[PDB]
Amino acid sequence: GSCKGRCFELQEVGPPDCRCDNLCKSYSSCCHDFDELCLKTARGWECTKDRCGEVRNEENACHCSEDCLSRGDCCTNYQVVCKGESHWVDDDCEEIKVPECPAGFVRPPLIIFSVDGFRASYMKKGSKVMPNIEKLRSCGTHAPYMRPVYPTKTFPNLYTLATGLYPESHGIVGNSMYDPVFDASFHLRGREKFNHRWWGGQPLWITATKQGVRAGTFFWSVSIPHERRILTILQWLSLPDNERPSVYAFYSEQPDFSGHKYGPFGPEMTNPLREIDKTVGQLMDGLKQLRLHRCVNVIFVGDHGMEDVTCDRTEFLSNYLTNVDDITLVPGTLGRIRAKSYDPKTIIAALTCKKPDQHFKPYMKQHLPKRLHYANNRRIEDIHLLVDRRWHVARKPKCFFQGDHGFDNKVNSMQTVFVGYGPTFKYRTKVPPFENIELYNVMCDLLGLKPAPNNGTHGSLNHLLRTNTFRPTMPDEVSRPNYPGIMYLQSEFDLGCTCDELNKRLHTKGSTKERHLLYGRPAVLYRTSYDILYHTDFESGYSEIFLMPLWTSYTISKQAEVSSIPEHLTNCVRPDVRVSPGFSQNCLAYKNDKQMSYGFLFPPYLSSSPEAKYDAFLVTNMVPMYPAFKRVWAYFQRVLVKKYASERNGVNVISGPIFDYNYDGLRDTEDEIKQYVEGSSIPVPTHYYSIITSCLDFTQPADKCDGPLSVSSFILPHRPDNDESCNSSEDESKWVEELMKMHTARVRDIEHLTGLDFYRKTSRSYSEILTLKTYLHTYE
Ligand SMILES: *[C@@H]1O[C@H](CO)[C@@H](O[C@@H]2O[C@H](CO)[C@@H](O[C@@H]3O[C@H](CO[C@H]4O[C@H](CO)[C@@H](O)[C@H](O)[C@@H]4O)[C@@H](O)[C@H](O)[C@@H]3O)[C@H](O)[C@H]2NC(C)=O)[C@H](O)[C@H]1NC(C)=O
Ligand SMILES: CN(c1nc(-c2ccc(F)cc2)cs1)c1c(CCNC(=O)c2ccc3[nH]c(=O)oc3c2)nc2ccc(C3CCN(S(C)(=O)=O)CC3)nn12
Ligand SMILES: [Ca+2]
Ligand SMILES: [Zn+2]
Ligand SMILES: [Zn+2]
Repeated sequence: GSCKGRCFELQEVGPPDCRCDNLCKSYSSCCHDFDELCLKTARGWECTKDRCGEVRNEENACHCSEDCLSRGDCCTNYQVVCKGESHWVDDDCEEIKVPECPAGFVRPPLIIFSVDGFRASYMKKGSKVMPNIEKLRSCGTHAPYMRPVYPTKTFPNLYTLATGLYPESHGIVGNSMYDPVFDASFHLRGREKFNHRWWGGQPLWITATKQGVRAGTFFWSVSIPHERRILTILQWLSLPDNERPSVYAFYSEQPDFSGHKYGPFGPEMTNPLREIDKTVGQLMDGLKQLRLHRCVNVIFVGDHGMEDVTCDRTEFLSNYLTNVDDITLVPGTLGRIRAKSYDPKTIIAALTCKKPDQHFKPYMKQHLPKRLHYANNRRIEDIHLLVDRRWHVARKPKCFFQGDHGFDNKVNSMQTVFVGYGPTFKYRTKVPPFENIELYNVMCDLLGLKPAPNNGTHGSLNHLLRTNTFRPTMPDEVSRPNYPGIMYLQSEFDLGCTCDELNKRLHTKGSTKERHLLYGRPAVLYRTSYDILYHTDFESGYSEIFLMPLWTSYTISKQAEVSSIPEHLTNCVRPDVRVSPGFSQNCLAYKNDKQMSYGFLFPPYLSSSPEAKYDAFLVTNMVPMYPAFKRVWAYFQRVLVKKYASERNGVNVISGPIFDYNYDGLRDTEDEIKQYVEGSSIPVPTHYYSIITSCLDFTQPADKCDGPLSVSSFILPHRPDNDESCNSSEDESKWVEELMKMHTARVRDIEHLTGLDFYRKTSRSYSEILTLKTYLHTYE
């Protein structure tokens, strides 16, 4: 019943046996002598000239003896003080082309150094405040920042780091949660969070174990000091090959904790940060003693950022809801609302655009921006509040706290850090910002593990690594397009559409692709049947199942001209002579549908001539749109496409419908579609997307780009009102573009939602294209 020889053992035991592992305290299950033998502090964590060559005294926190290296329990500065060696930080960056490991090491180990609440902008503090972290960043591979998941809270983000999955898929949807199946709640404080039932997916430590790669315990009882956590990792690395883990995690509650008290603005954040840097230097000094500093891959990574949030900036739901004791609220930098043991429609309405200075917005979770991927889990309440940065929402009525996090993950203040350092990482390399969902695959790559299915795009971060085992390959196209000729007469069509001889070579099976499909046809990766339709100004992939385009592709040059829709073509809808009446929409559906109207994917505002404009009124270019949404879409088409073309030296636009009625972020099947236009087989999209591509080199036009591409995309909610936009009663120039920015999207998001694969034909490497597809334009 003792921890003698068992401190931070990788075994777990009992009862009636008592434990000595990293989490024995959190279960109050340690042996009588744990704190004595395992949580030692005597003589601190640094050697002194005095202690060099001491006979081992087991009561010291760490040792300065000749045997200390054999056990890996030296003070981290032992060789510096007692062998005339240099601190790691004081050594010059030297490139590590190959892993340089002690005898018996079969792979380079991975150490994940996770820091809680470490905002990206903290890195600017410099080698003055943080020399060790600055060396890792400079010598190794780093990003300017790493995007967390939503909500930007510890437990969702740390588990996303571990699994490569969105909170909705791994299950840890918040620091606080209620699961209606368990009829139980998850809390930061308590033992409940230790129950495995909450934790889905497959975290790295499990992935590694299943594939015969031993893992260190990632979790550390809060009582264990950081120096001890580092020393434990170093002792573990000192173990024989058949006991030694290949993957380790250190975790620090800082600088988060100080961020809460001080805020990210505090000049007093420097001390916390300097502590962290010290811990890093201890780790690197430690590795250097053990001859592991050119062997181990080190990842320095945060879980989220920190914002200035004071208790005076608090919205109270009681000031909006007159029935506030009928609801439970997960409060703070977000809101999640639920009935206590109640009508969500009147709740939302009562929370919508009530006050000028309203610092939150209510959403049914399916209406939240799709980039957040925050809906598909029974643990996520139907009603959600997006709270403005710097604010809080509480249920009912100086501060102790001055900082917090949890906000929308595109907010600057929420951004966090990534540094990769070691033989497998690149030397002195800066990489673009990326999302934390991508890291799991990398960590698997760094350990030679086959990753479990996750939300990362494997390959999109190959550019971080000197050597990558994984080679991404484009998916095979499943459905082939038809390329139909003019194979129907006008008189054959009876659609119910009003619209006021010519030599017919019109549906130009030529020139179009070259000027309107710049990056290849989208591959359809599901089994369906569709037709490629050509026109002077646009090309489309028309679905015969959904009776509208899956994608509409067109290029608008810098100097493109914008025209209006004439009075005589306002209600013009024309039949296509390449597609049968049966596989066409009809106007009667819309004239019968009191709520639903129609718009066009290719805009009639950007036709290249009066003649070409008639093709924009084809029934095959038509899609169901609520009047409310047409305000948005029309403004996009008439004003904003032109503006983007003007700013970016031409744009290629790929627009289309999205069906996600079950809000799983994935292309609906026909069966999952829950709304059609009245009395028709024509489905109503939940969203409309556009992918706006151009040359990164803006001195080259979009259609004549010889190099990297620039992308911006959105997934607009197809809503019957504009209640989401509080200034929607004003001119569209005052609110539409802001709505679109809120609903910015990765191409990869659109791919999940459509089952299309974009950018198949380019001059760029496929891994670069994966990077392009993972890009998110944030407007922050
Ligand atoms: C983010 O990545 C997630 C993981 O790849 C994606 O979730 C997966 O989504 C698919 C399709 O909806 C599901 O596939 C079905 O799986 C069932 C049962 O097998 C799996 O069951 C559990 C579910 O928790 C899973 O964890 C196990 O690994 C099992 O393999 C099959 O019977 C069906 O035929 C079908 O294949 C996956 O279950 C699901 N996995 C997880 C872990 O969520 C998610 O779609 C991605 N999100 C986006 C937006 O792309
Ligand atoms: C989730 N988590 C931890 N994750 C890692 C980790 C993950 C991936 C990496 F690449 C590196 C490291 C290490 S520890 C975790 C924690 C962290 C504790 N924080 C807080 O309590 C906290 C900190 C700051 C906050 N600010 C704020 O507003 O709220 C804050 C909260 N604690 C625990 C406890 C238990 C677990 C479980 C994970 C799942 N396993 S399982 C079933 O897979 O074996 C069980 C343990 N987990 N955890
Ligand atoms: Ca779906
Ligand atoms: Zn955190
Ligand atoms: Zn915090």
